Amino acid sequence: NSAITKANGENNAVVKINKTLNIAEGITTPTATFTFKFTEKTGQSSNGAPYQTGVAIPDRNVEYNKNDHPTADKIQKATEDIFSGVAYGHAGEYVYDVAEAKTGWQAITKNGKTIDAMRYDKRTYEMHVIVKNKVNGGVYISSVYFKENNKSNAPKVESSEQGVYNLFDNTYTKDASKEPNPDDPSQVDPNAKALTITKKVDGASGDKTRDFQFHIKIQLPSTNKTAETPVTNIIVKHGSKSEVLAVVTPADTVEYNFTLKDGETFTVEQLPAGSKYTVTETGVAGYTDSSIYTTNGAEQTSQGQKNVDFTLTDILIGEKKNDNKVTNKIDD
Repeated sequence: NSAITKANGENNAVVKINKTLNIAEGITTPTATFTFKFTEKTGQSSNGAPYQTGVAIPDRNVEYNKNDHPTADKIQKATEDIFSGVAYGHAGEYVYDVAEAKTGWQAITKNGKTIDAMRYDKRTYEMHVIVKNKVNGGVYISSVYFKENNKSNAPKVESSEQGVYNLFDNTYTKDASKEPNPDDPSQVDPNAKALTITKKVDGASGDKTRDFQFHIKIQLPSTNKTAETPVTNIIVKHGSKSEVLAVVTPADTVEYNFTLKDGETFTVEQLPAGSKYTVTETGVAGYTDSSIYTTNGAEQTSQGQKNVDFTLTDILIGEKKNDNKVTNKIDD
Protein backbone atom coordinates (compact mmCIF):
# COMPACT_ATOMS: atom_id res chain seq x y z
CA ASN A 1 0.00 0.00 0.00
CA SER A 2 1.71 3.20 -1.31
CA ALA A 3 -0.33 5.25 1.33
CA ILE A 4 1.70 3.72 4.24
CA THR A 5 5.22 5.07 5.03
CA LYS A 6 7.32 1.97 5.92
CA ALA A 7 10.65 1.49 7.70
CA ASN A 8 13.86 0.08 6.12
CA GLY A 9 14.53 -3.04 8.38
CA GLU A 10 14.48 -1.78 12.08
CA ASN A 11 14.97 1.96 11.23
CA ASN A 12 12.15 4.42 12.19
CA ALA A 13 9.79 5.46 9.38
CA VAL A 14 10.34 9.12 8.39
CA VAL A 15 7.16 11.22 7.95
CA LYS A 16 6.75 14.88 6.99
CA ILE A 17 3.64 17.04 6.72
CA ASN A 18 3.42 19.41 3.77
CA LYS A 19 1.51 22.71 3.88
CA THR A 20 0.07 24.13 0.65
CA LEU A 21 -0.40 27.90 0.75
CA ASN A 22 -2.62 29.11 -2.17
CA ILE A 23 -1.66 32.65 -3.19
CA ALA A 24 -2.39 34.42 -6.51
CA GLU A 25 0.00 36.59 -8.65
CA GLY A 26 1.04 40.25 -7.81
CA ILE A 27 1.17 39.34 -4.08
CA THR A 28 4.10 39.29 -1.58
CA THR A 29 4.03 36.14 0.63
CA PRO A 30 3.06 37.27 4.17
CA THR A 31 4.75 36.37 7.45
CA ALA A 32 2.85 33.19 8.51
CA THR A 33 3.67 30.22 10.77
CA PHE A 34 1.38 27.17 10.48
CA THR A 35 1.48 24.81 13.49
CA PHE A 36 0.33 21.13 13.49
CA LYS A 37 -0.74 19.73 16.94
CA PHE A 38 -0.81 15.99 17.79
CA THR A 39 -3.42 14.91 20.36
CA GLU A 40 -3.36 11.29 21.77
CA LYS A 41 -6.49 9.27 20.85
CA THR A 42 -8.04 6.24 22.69
CA GLY A 43 -9.57 3.27 20.77
CA GLN A 44 -9.11 -0.41 19.87
CA SER A 45 -6.62 -2.03 17.35
CA SER A 46 -7.87 -4.92 15.12
CA ASN A 47 -5.78 -7.40 17.19
CA GLY A 48 -8.09 -6.51 20.14
CA ALA A 49 -5.54 -4.48 22.21
CA PRO A 50 -6.32 -0.85 23.04
CA TYR A 51 -4.44 1.92 21.22
CA GLN A 52 -1.28 2.58 23.30
CA THR A 53 -0.68 6.05 24.84
CA GLY A 54 1.91 8.11 26.73
CA VAL A 55 4.33 9.34 24.03
CA ALA A 56 4.05 13.02 22.98
CA ILE A 57 4.84 14.40 19.52
CA PRO A 58 6.04 18.03 19.61
CA ASP A 59 3.99 20.69 17.77
CA ARG A 60 5.54 20.94 14.26
CA ASN A 61 5.51 24.12 12.12
CA VAL A 62 6.30 25.50 8.65
CA GLU A 63 7.28 29.20 8.25
CA TYR A 64 6.46 31.52 5.33
CA ASN A 65 8.03 34.94 4.60
CA LYS A 66 8.53 37.48 1.72
CA ASN A 67 11.35 35.24 0.25
CA ASP A 68 8.95 32.31 -0.59
CA HIS A 69 7.52 32.48 -4.15
CA PRO A 70 4.65 30.47 -5.69
CA THR A 71 4.51 27.94 -8.59
CA ALA A 72 1.03 27.42 -10.12
CA ASP A 73 -0.49 29.69 -7.37
CA LYS A 74 0.91 27.65 -4.43
CA ILE A 75 3.90 27.58 -2.03
CA GLN A 76 4.52 24.08 -0.64
CA LYS A 77 6.64 23.77 2.56
CA ALA A 78 7.15 20.64 4.64
CA THR A 79 7.98 20.22 8.33
CA GLU A 80 11.09 18.19 9.22
CA ASP A 81 10.67 14.52 10.35
CA ILE A 82 7.79 14.69 12.87
CA PHE A 83 9.30 11.83 14.95
CA SER A 84 12.58 13.75 15.42
CA GLY A 85 13.59 13.07 19.09
CA VAL A 86 10.43 10.96 19.74
CA ALA A 87 11.17 7.56 21.39
CA TYR A 88 8.48 4.93 22.03
CA GLY A 89 8.95 2.46 24.98
CA HIS A 90 6.84 -0.52 23.90
CA ALA A 91 5.12 -2.02 20.85
CA GLY A 92 1.53 -1.35 19.78
CA GLU A 93 -0.63 1.09 17.79
CA TYR A 94 -0.27 4.77 18.82
CA VAL A 95 -2.96 7.00 17.33
CA TYR A 96 -3.10 10.86 17.27
CA ASP A 97 -5.62 13.51 16.04
CA VAL A 98 -3.56 15.89 13.89
CA ALA A 99 -5.01 19.41 13.45
CA GLU A 100 -3.80 22.84 12.26
CA ALA A 101 -3.87 25.66 14.84
CA LYS A 102 -5.43 29.02 13.77
CA THR A 103 -2.29 30.90 14.95
CA GLY A 104 0.87 32.48 13.55
CA TRP A 105 -0.46 35.16 11.15
CA GLN A 106 -1.77 38.71 11.57
CA ALA A 107 -3.64 40.83 9.02
CA ILE A 108 -2.06 43.97 7.41
CA THR A 109 -4.33 46.72 8.83
CA LYS A 110 -4.59 50.54 8.27
CA ASN A 111 -7.08 53.00 9.98
CA GLY A 112 -8.86 49.96 11.55
CA LYS A 113 -9.28 48.32 8.08
CA THR A 114 -7.70 44.92 7.12
CA ILE A 115 -6.48 44.51 3.48
CA ASP A 116 -5.71 40.74 3.54
CA ALA A 117 -7.15 37.48 4.85
CA MET A 118 -6.12 33.91 5.66
CA ARG A 119 -8.38 30.82 5.28
CA TYR A 120 -7.20 28.05 7.68
CA ASP A 121 -7.80 24.34 6.91
CA LYS A 122 -10.45 22.87 9.32
CA ARG A 123 -9.69 19.25 8.33
CA THR A 124 -8.35 16.86 11.02
CA TYR A 125 -6.59 13.50 10.51
CA GLU A 126 -6.05 10.32 12.46
CA MET A 127 -2.32 9.42 12.34
CA HIS A 128 -1.65 5.67 13.04
CA VAL A 129 1.88 4.91 14.31
CA ILE A 130 2.59 1.12 14.27
CA VAL A 131 5.43 0.48 16.74
CA LYS A 132 7.07 -2.96 16.71
CA ASN A 133 9.65 -4.96 18.68
CA LYS A 134 13.25 -5.05 17.44
CA VAL A 135 14.43 -8.74 17.61
CA ASN A 136 17.26 -7.80 20.12
CA GLY A 137 15.10 -5.52 22.32
CA GLY A 138 13.68 -2.01 22.11
CA VAL A 139 11.10 -0.87 19.51
CA TYR A 140 10.93 1.00 16.21
CA ILE A 141 8.36 2.87 14.12
CA SER A 142 7.46 0.25 11.50
CA SER A 143 4.68 2.03 9.62
CA VAL A 144 2.62 5.28 9.66
CA TYR A 145 -0.54 6.24 7.77
CA PHE A 146 -3.22 8.98 7.96
CA LYS A 147 -7.02 8.92 7.57
CA GLU A 148 -9.13 12.09 7.48
CA ASN A 149 -11.59 12.40 10.47
CA ASN A 150 -15.40 12.94 10.01
CA LYS A 151 -15.42 11.32 6.51
CA SER A 152 -17.56 8.16 5.80
CA ASN A 153 -15.37 4.99 5.23
CA ALA A 154 -12.30 7.25 4.95
CA PRO A 155 -9.39 5.96 2.72
CA LYS A 156 -5.69 6.25 3.71
CA VAL A 157 -4.16 9.57 2.49
CA GLU A 158 -1.67 9.02 -0.39
CA SER A 159 1.74 10.68 0.10
CA SER A 160 2.85 13.35 -2.49
CA GLU A 161 6.37 11.82 -2.45
CA GLN A 162 8.36 9.31 -0.23
CA GLY A 163 7.28 10.08 3.44
CA VAL A 164 5.70 13.54 2.64
CA TYR A 165 1.90 13.99 3.16
CA ASN A 166 -0.07 17.05 1.84
CA LEU A 167 -2.49 17.24 4.83
CA PHE A 168 -3.09 21.01 5.18
CA ASP A 169 -4.20 23.60 2.60
CA ASN A 170 -4.53 27.33 3.44
CA THR A 171 -5.46 30.34 1.27
CA TYR A 172 -4.02 33.89 1.46
CA THR A 173 -5.92 36.72 -0.28
CA LYS A 174 -5.08 40.41 -0.53
CA ASP A 175 -6.74 43.56 -1.88
CA ALA A 176 -5.48 45.24 -5.07
CA SER A 177 -3.65 48.63 -5.10
CA LYS A 178 -3.24 49.22 -1.31
CA GLU A 179 0.61 49.16 -1.50
CA PRO A 180 1.30 52.02 -3.99
CA ASN A 181 4.96 52.74 -2.97
CA PRO A 182 7.25 50.11 -4.55
CA ASP A 183 10.28 51.15 -2.29
CA ASP A 184 8.15 50.74 0.90
CA PRO A 185 5.22 48.27 1.18
CA SER A 186 4.61 49.58 4.81
CA GLN A 187 3.18 52.91 3.34
CA VAL A 188 -0.39 51.40 2.95
CA ASP A 189 -3.13 53.53 1.29
CA PRO A 190 -6.41 52.03 2.50
CA ASN A 191 -8.63 54.26 0.18
CA ALA A 192 -6.88 53.27 -3.08
CA LYS A 193 -9.20 51.97 -5.87
CA ALA A 194 -8.54 48.53 -7.45
CA LEU A 195 -8.36 49.85 -11.04
CA THR A 196 -8.89 53.19 -12.95
CA ILE A 197 -9.14 53.55 -16.79
CA THR A 198 -8.99 57.22 -18.02
CA LYS A 199 -9.78 58.37 -21.56
CA LYS A 200 -7.84 61.16 -23.30
CA VAL A 201 -8.52 62.50 -26.82
CA ASP A 202 -5.35 63.86 -28.51
CA GLY A 203 -5.62 66.21 -31.52
CA ALA A 204 -6.90 69.65 -32.49
CA SER A 205 -9.52 67.60 -34.54
CA GLY A 206 -10.42 65.12 -31.75
CA ASP A 207 -14.10 64.95 -30.69
CA LYS A 208 -14.07 65.74 -26.92
CA THR A 209 -17.89 65.30 -26.48
CA ARG A 210 -18.43 61.88 -28.05
CA ASP A 211 -18.57 58.52 -26.24
CA PHE A 212 -15.88 55.91 -26.95
CA GLN A 213 -17.14 52.33 -26.39
CA PHE A 214 -15.42 49.88 -24.02
CA HIS A 215 -15.88 46.21 -23.02
CA ILE A 216 -14.03 44.90 -19.89
CA LYS A 217 -13.74 41.27 -18.67
CA ILE A 218 -12.36 40.75 -15.12
CA GLN A 219 -10.96 37.28 -14.17
CA LEU A 220 -10.82 36.89 -10.36
CA PRO A 221 -7.88 34.69 -9.28
CA SER A 222 -8.15 30.91 -8.59
CA THR A 223 -7.72 31.72 -4.81
CA ASN A 224 -11.16 33.48 -4.72
CA LYS A 225 -12.92 30.00 -4.65
CA THR A 226 -10.97 29.06 -1.44
CA ALA A 227 -10.80 32.61 0.09
CA GLU A 228 -11.85 33.27 3.72
CA THR A 229 -14.68 35.40 2.14
CA PRO A 230 -15.04 34.73 -1.65
CA VAL A 231 -15.89 37.83 -3.73
CA THR A 232 -19.42 37.42 -5.30
CA ASN A 233 -20.05 41.09 -6.41
CA ILE A 234 -17.90 44.09 -7.53
CA ILE A 235 -18.80 47.81 -7.70
CA VAL A 236 -17.99 49.84 -10.84
CA LYS A 237 -18.20 53.66 -11.29
CA HIS A 238 -18.26 55.73 -14.54
CA GLY A 239 -19.46 59.36 -14.95
CA SER A 240 -22.41 59.64 -12.51
CA LYS A 241 -23.24 55.88 -12.53
CA SER A 242 -22.37 53.30 -9.82
CA GLU A 243 -23.33 49.66 -10.47
CA VAL A 244 -23.09 46.38 -8.47
CA LEU A 245 -22.09 43.60 -10.93
CA ALA A 246 -22.48 39.91 -10.00
CA VAL A 247 -19.51 37.53 -10.29
CA VAL A 248 -20.44 34.69 -12.74
CA THR A 249 -19.51 31.21 -11.33
CA PRO A 250 -17.84 28.87 -11.84
CA ALA A 251 -15.64 30.94 -14.30
CA ASP A 252 -15.22 33.68 -11.53
CA THR A 253 -15.58 36.43 -14.18
CA VAL A 254 -17.37 39.81 -14.74
CA GLU A 255 -18.14 41.26 -18.25
CA TYR A 256 -19.26 44.92 -18.64
CA ASN A 257 -19.87 47.56 -21.37
CA PHE A 258 -19.33 51.24 -20.54
CA THR A 259 -18.56 54.48 -22.37
CA LEU A 260 -15.94 57.20 -21.72
CA LYS A 261 -15.65 60.71 -23.15
CA ASP A 262 -12.40 62.74 -23.08
CA GLY A 263 -11.40 63.33 -19.41
CA GLU A 264 -13.69 60.61 -17.97
CA THR A 265 -12.68 57.68 -15.67
CA PHE A 266 -13.96 54.08 -15.20
CA THR A 267 -13.26 52.76 -11.66
CA VAL A 268 -13.49 49.28 -10.08
CA GLU A 269 -13.82 49.94 -6.30
CA GLN A 270 -12.36 46.67 -4.79
CA LEU A 271 -10.75 43.54 -6.31
CA PRO A 272 -8.46 40.73 -5.04
CA ALA A 273 -4.81 41.17 -6.10
CA GLY A 274 -4.10 38.47 -8.79
CA SER A 275 -7.24 39.51 -10.71
CA LYS A 276 -6.63 39.95 -14.45
CA TYR A 277 -8.47 42.15 -17.00
CA THR A 278 -9.02 42.31 -20.77
CA VAL A 279 -10.29 45.67 -22.11
CA THR A 280 -11.45 46.32 -25.73
CA GLU A 281 -12.06 49.83 -27.13
CA THR A 282 -14.20 49.79 -30.34
CA GLY A 283 -12.53 51.15 -33.52
CA VAL A 284 -13.56 54.67 -34.57
CA ALA A 285 -12.87 56.19 -38.04
CA GLY A 286 -9.82 58.51 -37.86
CA TYR A 287 -8.58 57.46 -34.37
CA THR A 288 -5.49 55.44 -33.45
CA ASP A 289 -5.68 54.25 -29.79
CA SER A 290 -2.69 53.80 -27.40
CA SER A 291 -2.20 52.93 -23.68
CA ILE A 292 0.12 53.83 -20.81
CA TYR A 293 -0.69 51.46 -17.98
CA THR A 294 0.63 50.41 -14.54
CA THR A 295 0.28 46.66 -13.82
CA ASN A 296 1.24 45.88 -10.18
CA GLY A 297 3.49 48.96 -10.12
CA ALA A 298 5.20 48.25 -13.53
CA GLU A 299 4.71 50.95 -16.30
CA GLN A 300 3.97 49.39 -19.75
CA THR A 301 2.68 50.66 -23.12
CA SER A 302 0.65 49.32 -26.01
CA GLN A 303 0.06 50.85 -29.52
CA GLY A 304 -3.21 50.31 -31.48
CA GLN A 305 -3.80 50.54 -35.25
CA LYS A 306 -6.01 53.08 -37.04
CA ASN A 307 -9.78 52.42 -36.85
CA VAL A 308 -9.36 48.86 -35.40
CA ASP A 309 -10.60 47.52 -32.02
CA PHE A 310 -7.80 48.20 -29.47
CA THR A 311 -7.32 45.18 -27.09
CA LEU A 312 -5.16 44.76 -23.95
CA THR A 313 -5.21 41.07 -22.78
CA ASP A 314 -4.67 39.36 -19.33
CA ILE A 315 -3.36 42.49 -17.53
CA LEU A 316 -2.43 41.66 -13.91
CA ILE A 317 -4.09 43.72 -11.12
CA GLY A 318 -1.57 43.38 -8.23
CA GLU A 319 -0.99 44.66 -4.66
CA LYS A 320 0.95 47.72 -6.03
CA LYS A 321 -0.44 50.55 -8.29
CA ASN A 322 -2.99 49.61 -11.04
CA ASP A 323 -4.19 52.20 -13.64
CA ASN A 324 -4.63 52.68 -17.40
CA LYS A 325 -4.60 55.86 -19.57
CA VAL A 326 -6.10 55.18 -22.99
CA THR A 327 -5.29 57.84 -25.57
CA ASN A 328 -7.30 58.34 -28.71
CA LYS A 329 -5.26 60.15 -31.33
CA ILE A 330 -6.48 61.75 -34.62
CA ASP A 331 -4.41 63.64 -37.29
CA ASP A 332 -5.45 67.19 -38.29
